Amino acid sequence: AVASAYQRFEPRAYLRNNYAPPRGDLCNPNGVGPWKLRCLAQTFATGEVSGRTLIDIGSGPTVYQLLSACSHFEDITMTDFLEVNRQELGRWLQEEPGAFNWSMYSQHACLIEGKGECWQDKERQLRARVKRVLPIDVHQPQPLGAGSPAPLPADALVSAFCLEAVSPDLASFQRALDHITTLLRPGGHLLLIGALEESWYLAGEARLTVVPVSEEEVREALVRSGYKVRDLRTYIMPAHLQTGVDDVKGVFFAWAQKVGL
Ligand SMILES: Nc1ncnc2c1ncn2[C@@H]1O[C@H](CSCC[C@H](N)C(=O)O)[C@@H](O)[C@H]1O
Ligand SMILES: Clc1ccc2c(c1Cl)CNCCC2
Repeated sequence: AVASAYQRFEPRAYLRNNYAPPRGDLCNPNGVGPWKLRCLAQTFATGEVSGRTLIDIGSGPTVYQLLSACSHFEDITMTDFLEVNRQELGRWLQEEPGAFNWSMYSQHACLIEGKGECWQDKERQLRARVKRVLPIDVHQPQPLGAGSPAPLPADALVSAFCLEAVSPDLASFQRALDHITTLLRPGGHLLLIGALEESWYLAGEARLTVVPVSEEEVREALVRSGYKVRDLRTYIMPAHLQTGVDDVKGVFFAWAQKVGL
């Protein structure tokens, strides 16, 4: 019942604790930012993750997870439990007042994708291909929605730092993976990112309990959920990026594919 803890969840403080210097300074290439962006880039660049519809589970108030993704899917669905986040996403989608500045990220995305595109173009392609920001709950068998405006089955899935942060144990985690997995077509791809062996992280007045997980657990889970792991990489949190906003030890990136058998 973590749900009660997220109610105090402050998006502005969250973003600040994870997407501002030092973690949000994409200048140094040995950072979390460059790494996550690079994993995403390299994956889609293989051109094996392609389709029409794509869904991002547990978007929170961030967009970086779709900068490279938007290029390959015309219909995109952002999601998240807290409306405060859904609202925060909007301010950025609609270029509204005081939205969060994702420039540094957009630029580094264009830098890495090396397609020569400028960030405004990419940011515009994202805002364009993002259709709706739908409320979601990974704990429901039919993940938030009985008859959602979201095209199902989505041709692809993307989740960053969600599962481990809304599940109290490795069990709910599996159940949570199973759940969202139902939205993914039988050959669809899943790009999952998460915290490795972390157990808590601040976000303003709120204090979230998370499930410390390992690469092998994450793997076994993807498998035990019906996926065929294609790539599973792990970033180890450097010292300078270990502030007091959480206790993450490292970060994982998984390119999973729903077995078509
Ligand atoms: N039951 C639930 N189902 C889905 N998302 C949930 C949830 N409970 C909380 N969340 C959302 O899970 C997110 C974890 S934070 C990760 C945010 C974003 N992906 C970025 O990469 O950082 C929060 O935005 C929180 O609101
Ligand atoms: Cl870089 C980066 C980005 C997002 C998140 C973390 C890290 Cl380490 C881990 N701390 C908890 C919030 C999720």
